[PDB]
Amino acid sequence: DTYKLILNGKTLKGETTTEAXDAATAEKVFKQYANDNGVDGEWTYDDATKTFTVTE
Repeated sequence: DTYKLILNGKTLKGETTTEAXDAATAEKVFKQYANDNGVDGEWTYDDATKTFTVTE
């Protein structure tokens, strides 16, 4: 399935998507993406919309 990431850092805002097996693998990929763009963040997930949000 396609999972979505919502970036809601203090300055880093945006959305991006990735394909995954399960949600946990998508989370690991998204966390690396966020890290490479300056956000280490508080992570939440809405399974109904297959959407992760990372907040600072």
